[PDB]
Amino acid sequence: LLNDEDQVVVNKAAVMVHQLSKKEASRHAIMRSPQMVSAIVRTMQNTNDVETARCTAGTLHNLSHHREGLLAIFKSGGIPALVKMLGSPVDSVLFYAITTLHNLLLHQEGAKMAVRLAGGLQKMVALLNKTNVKFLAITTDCLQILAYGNQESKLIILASGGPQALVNIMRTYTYEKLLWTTSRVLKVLSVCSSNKPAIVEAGGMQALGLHLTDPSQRLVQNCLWTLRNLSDAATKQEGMEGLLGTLVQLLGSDDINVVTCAAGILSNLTCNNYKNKMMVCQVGGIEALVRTVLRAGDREDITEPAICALRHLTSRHQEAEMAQNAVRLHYGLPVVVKLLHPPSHWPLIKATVGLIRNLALCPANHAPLREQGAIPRLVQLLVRAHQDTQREGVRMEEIVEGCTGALHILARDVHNRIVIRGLNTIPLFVQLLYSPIENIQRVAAGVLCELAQDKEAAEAIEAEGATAPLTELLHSRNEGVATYAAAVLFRM
Repeated sequence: LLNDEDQVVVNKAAVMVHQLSKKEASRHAIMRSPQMVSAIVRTMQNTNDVETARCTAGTLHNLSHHREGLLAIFKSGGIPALVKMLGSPVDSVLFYAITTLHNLLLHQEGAKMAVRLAGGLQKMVALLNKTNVKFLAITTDCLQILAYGNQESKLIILASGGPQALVNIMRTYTYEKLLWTTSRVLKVLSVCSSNKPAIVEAGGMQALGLHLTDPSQRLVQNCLWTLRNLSDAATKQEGMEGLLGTLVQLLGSDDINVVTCAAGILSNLTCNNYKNKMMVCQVGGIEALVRTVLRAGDREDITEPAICALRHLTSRHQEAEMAQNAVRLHYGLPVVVKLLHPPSHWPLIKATVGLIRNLALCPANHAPLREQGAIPRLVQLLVRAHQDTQREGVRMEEIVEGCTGALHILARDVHNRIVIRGLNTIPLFVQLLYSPIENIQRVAAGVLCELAQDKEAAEAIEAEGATAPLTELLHSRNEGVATYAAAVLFRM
């Protein structure tokens, strides 16, 4: 338990200091001695002898194993010193430094802010181009600790080139612990509005996709969570084929969170992306999603993104018609209509109406949608939704527009038109002509247009006083509205 020093540019002292840090008895003695630790800290902070640096950081390391050795290093200003040592060309020194910092980050209170202020973030990001996986695993974990729940750190990681460096790790290594820890950093960054497009631009979605068949469930799950965040309104990407095929396979996983994430990513990636729609359909996405909805029952965390994905797949791509038939052929129509009924909540109902609208584009779906009872439920939804508007989340105006839109397509069929008219919808449709919303005006005039091809209905529409609002609508700046209004006026 003796003296505590060195002078005269000799380093042998440290080479006696480390060798007793191992001894845990003299350890507690050292780390109760704030003068000793400062010398150690100052030494390596300045010393140009590699083996001295090695000896010093090593001692600091051993002290970091205890609550007081952390405090001591913390109070001696070891943190900025340790960050400095993240520049060392001795791999052995880098390792002690990042490890000690890691221990401080895990346990020592106030270490996170201290590391950030010392410039630890920028230094750690720069170290991501190293090649030792155990070293990288420690480094990425420090970044995870520092970035979590700290937007300021996230922006600094972005500014330092974090996204590309993390993505490169995911594309390069197979060491599970490193892949997992790196994916966790990406997950934390993926909710940042600035980091997200950067990660996508770096090829992050394709890189995470590489690991979706890994035996490690924690790795797979973190990749899926991150993917779901990134895939939300991303730029169109190339090389998505493998990812898309794997996501479809994962739909049949026995793991609920895997299934949920898979459906959500598929929904995100298919929205207004006809290439992705095509590819998903080609690997049997329709059958897989229908099976997913059926298995899900009333679990709306699964049905909502799955239904959305199905809605994307049944519209506006080369194989949309096939997908429309495929939903029926894989026994999907009854469950889709069912989702219009309680206990379904509004987002699901909104999505479900949209799907039905698309399914109705296929003539072979007209009769079975009628038979399954789609029309009266759509009408009831519409009636109640309109009443609510006339009195946050899903706006009832969206339900009004959606249901009327679905009915517009369903009204292509003569028997559907009979059902629709028999439910006293004409007065409502005529009233919707007065809507402030152009899209509501359009589908309202559209369904009236379909109905007006039958002479008896045309008279009913006229009797409802539709001539006047339709005349006003001839001058709609919305061309679709004007065109439908003219068509009804003609048929009357």
